[PDB]
Amino acid sequence: MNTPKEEFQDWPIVRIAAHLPDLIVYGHFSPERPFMDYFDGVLMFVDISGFTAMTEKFSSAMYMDRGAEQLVEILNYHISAIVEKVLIFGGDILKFAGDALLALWRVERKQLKNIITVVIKCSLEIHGLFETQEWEEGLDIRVKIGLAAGHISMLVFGDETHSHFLVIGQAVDDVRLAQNMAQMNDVILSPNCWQLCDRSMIEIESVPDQRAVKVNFLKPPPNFNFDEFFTKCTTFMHYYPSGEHKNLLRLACTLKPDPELEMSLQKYVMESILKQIDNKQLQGYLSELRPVTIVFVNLMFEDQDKAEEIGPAIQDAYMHITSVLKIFQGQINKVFMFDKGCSFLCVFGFPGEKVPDELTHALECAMDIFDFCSQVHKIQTVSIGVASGIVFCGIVGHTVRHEYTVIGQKVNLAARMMMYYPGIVTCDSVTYNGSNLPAYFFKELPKKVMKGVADSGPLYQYWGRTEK
Ligand SMILES: COc1cccc(C(=O)c2nonc2N)c1
Repeated sequence: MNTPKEEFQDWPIVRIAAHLPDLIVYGHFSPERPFMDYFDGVLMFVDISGFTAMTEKFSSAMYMDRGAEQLVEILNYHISAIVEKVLIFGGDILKFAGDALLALWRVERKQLKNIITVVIKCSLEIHGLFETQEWEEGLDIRVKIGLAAGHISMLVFGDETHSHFLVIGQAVDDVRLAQNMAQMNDVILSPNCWQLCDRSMIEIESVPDQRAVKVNFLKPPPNFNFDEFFTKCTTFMHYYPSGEHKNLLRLACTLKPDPELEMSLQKYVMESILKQIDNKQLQGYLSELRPVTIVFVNLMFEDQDKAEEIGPAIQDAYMHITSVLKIFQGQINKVFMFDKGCSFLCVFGFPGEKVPDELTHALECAMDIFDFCSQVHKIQTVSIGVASGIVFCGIVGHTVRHEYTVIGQKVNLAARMMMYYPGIVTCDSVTYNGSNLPAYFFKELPKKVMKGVADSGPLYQYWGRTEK
């Protein structure tokens, strides 16, 4: 008999798995919401703000009507190469945002030392991709890498139809802190990472007024062979593609249909993405430069360093946020958590869900969320930034590992507003002027110099309907 080869690998469940890390795809969790788990690992945070700051050049008349299509293509060309490096070095890409990606090497405590060496090597090869790279006089095509290691907590929250996850705790805080100390082409180790690493492998230098360190060189011992060392390390990597599947970037490419598993995985993915995965919408429909309103919610916790406390609080906030967003087809695009603020990137006017009075509604929703979350047990401070304008939307990453992402000056502004004006609902000039609302509903704010924002315009507090 004949033996036709090639297993079919293009099932809906595989296409869904592209939008999720192995932490979720291979997770098998209890139904309780919230769900918490605890483990150890090495984290890599790759600052990609250098080439995602491109959103400005692609809004120009020079791109004719194809700014969004050109932007997604060039971003994915560069980001795909970073993803391949992380995946071949055995990492799990957790999440993408406009300005970063976060990757995880989950391992037993005894193996943290050797895995740090692997992740340092990966980081240096990432930098190597961008050595002679630019556009239109501008080698702003470089990255900044922060590494951390130690205890990691995972939180899964949601309802019967939607799920979200976060990694939290000190190593998570550390990796953000490490990456914001980095200059272009740097690899910064968190203080705990430096304490746990194989110091014989690396030459470091001090970071002024910091216990975190900069990797100058990976200079291994005389008898060292990285390839043999990496093969030993794969003993500890549960899902490293191997044997018959050594040619694949992810074991998740081999997932077979399983309705119970697919029911669980689909809850993490937006319905319009599922429509495209089901071949019920054109594959290019979601790449667009689209007017939206960003509602960026930040929740700060009473006891920030307690996972068992913050998980229920985030679940409670989430149940309210989701009910409020449903009323106006608002969507949670991302949830992120670092300086023990949990932040929800909410979007009004995504593709196929654009309501007319987007501005008035975004403000009313912001105030509703603000009032409710302010009364949630263990939530110390709620802060909400509201900004409106043209943003890039699209699926960003590699064919085998990608996520729908929103990128733009208005996303960065709403993020900055919630941090620089804590404890209140703020909005930009577009929102204020557009809203069908009387001027005494607002308070014109002092101008603050905010990181990455230049010419923010006048900013306002949404005070609400009454003096109170
Ligand atoms: C702000 O840019 C990012 C990019 C990738 C991940 C995060 C995150 O904060 C987390 N992702 O999962 N848990 C988190 N915490 C943030």
